[PDB]
Amino acid sequence: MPKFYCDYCDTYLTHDSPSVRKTHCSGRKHKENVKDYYQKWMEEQAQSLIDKTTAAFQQGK
Ligand SMILES: [Zn+2]
Repeated sequence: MPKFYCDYCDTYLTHDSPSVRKTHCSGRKHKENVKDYYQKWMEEQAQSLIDKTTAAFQQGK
């Protein structure tokens, strides 16, 4: 599966490498940006499953 995609940003990356993916996730704003993805999922508030995936993704303690 070439090319990478960020469901939180609704965009399609072109270089799915180990530095490009981390380069895309190298800004504290990316966390607040995720709220825009699940802001209207069901007219409610869902700020729990994000910490489980943002912290337990690959190398987060
Ligand atoms: Zn993103």
